[PDB]
Amino acid sequence: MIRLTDNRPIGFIDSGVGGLTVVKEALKQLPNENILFVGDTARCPYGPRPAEQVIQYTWEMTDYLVEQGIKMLVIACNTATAVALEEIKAALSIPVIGVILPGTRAAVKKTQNKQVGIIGTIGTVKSQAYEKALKEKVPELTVTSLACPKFVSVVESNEYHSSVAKKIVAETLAPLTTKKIDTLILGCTHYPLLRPIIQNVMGENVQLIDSGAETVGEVSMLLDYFNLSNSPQNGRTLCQFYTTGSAKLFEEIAEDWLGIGHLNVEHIEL
Amino acid sequence: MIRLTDNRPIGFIDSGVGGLTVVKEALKQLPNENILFVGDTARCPYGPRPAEQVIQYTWEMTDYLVEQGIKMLVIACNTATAVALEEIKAALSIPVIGVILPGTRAAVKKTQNKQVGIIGTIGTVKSQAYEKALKEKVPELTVTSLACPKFVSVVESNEYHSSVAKKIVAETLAPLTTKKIDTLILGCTHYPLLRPIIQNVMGENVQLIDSGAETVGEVSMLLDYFNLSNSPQNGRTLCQFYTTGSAKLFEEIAEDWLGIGHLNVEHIEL
Repeated sequence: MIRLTDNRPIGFIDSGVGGLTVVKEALKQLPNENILFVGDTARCPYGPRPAEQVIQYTWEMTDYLVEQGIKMLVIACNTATAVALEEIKAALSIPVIGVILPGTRAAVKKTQNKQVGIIGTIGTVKSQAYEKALKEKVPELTVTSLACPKFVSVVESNEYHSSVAKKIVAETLAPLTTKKIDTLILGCTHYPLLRPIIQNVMGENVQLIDSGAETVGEVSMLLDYFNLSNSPQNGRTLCQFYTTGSAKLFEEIAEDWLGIGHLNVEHIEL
Repeated sequence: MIRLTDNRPIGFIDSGVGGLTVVKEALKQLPNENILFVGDTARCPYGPRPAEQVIQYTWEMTDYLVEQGIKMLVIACNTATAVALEEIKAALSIPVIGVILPGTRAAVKKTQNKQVGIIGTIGTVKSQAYEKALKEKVPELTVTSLACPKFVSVVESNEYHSSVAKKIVAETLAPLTTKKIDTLILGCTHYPLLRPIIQNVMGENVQLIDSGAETVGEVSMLLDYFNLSNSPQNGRTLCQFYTTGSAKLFEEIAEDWLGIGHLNVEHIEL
């Protein structure tokens, strides 16, 4: 019946730059939606931090984007999703999405032999978040969780296509290549930049699940569910990035990863 | 974080028996969810009826299932979705899904040449609901909407595999086979029973979109979004059907279509 046209932007918050791959996926899947992104690089990383800190910082980014006018919020980083999602979703009047369940859901659907693997930071791996989510859905799954300590470093240093990269990924993932895993979740939003190498090392038979891409898939449905879609007549007119840290290092990374035109990046304070 | 186990059933309401294909899809995609279904055959069809009537009758089925304990509602018929969805979704505290947007979303994603077709009852076709939804998303689409007057009759008479069926479908769809359509929406929940014939007549290049199946896809996501999933430990323990009409004709049809064991069907009054 009554379809509303809402041109307000969709908000994305992240501890650092990993969330840029979620934005890249949103630009592609939701060509008509406006985007606002905040990366708290001045306080990154969030992993080693206490829950209280992470929640406070996540609320500061949330409050900031809500005041900027967002109609929906995407928490684009595993750490924040894990610790702040439920509290923020319950408190806000707008839809709030995380980056753990969508990927889990996708893996459960893609797996044929029930041999599922997930890679991410040691923090993500040790939290057992993916293993728990996977098994809460299909307990017969054999889940292999592997931390990849230097992957984030490679990507953030913009060397995700270098020889150092291929060596780091090959060695790190070696033990995973011998468990008959047919589905591997990229449990860190920095990882899509290493996808080609990861795919080559895992082999063509292994299906790679991009958590961010799957999260953007859910967003698409929620836009229809909540009647919050923008119209194609309007199209995307706004894409603004905010960082609490060096706006220069950010715009540098962002333009490389998104591989598109000039990006609007602004330094802010929270 | 905190995942709740909710074994309450998912409710499905429909004017007649077409909604059984949505239930069939739910049984397959959501093996751990309990199901409650109501078919108002005693007042079917809803199409030729005024909006006031359709809304009143849809509210009676809704009220009935809510009192039976549902945690989520699926309006499995185009007519009811078209006229009552928004009012009921806004009034209830539980999630409510319809069978028009999910299929539209799926078609927009599947189409390659932007030549989209949709078949359904003359009521559905004349409402222009699918055309509007499709073009509100991608205005460059060339949408061909075709009413298939006797399809419902064939399916409800349990002759969806007969010679009469193949003749009716072949003749009815003929004009559609010459428009370079690569995606066809089955805009009537009775139609999945005719899928094999429809596919053969359209050709292997045409992608068929099952609206109900896509709707069940959205349900899967909403269960995670709203933290309403049942656990695999519980599994599906309940599947009850209610009809305001002949429980005999119903159980007869239901068992044939679902092609499974004995079904629990009960005659009720609204």
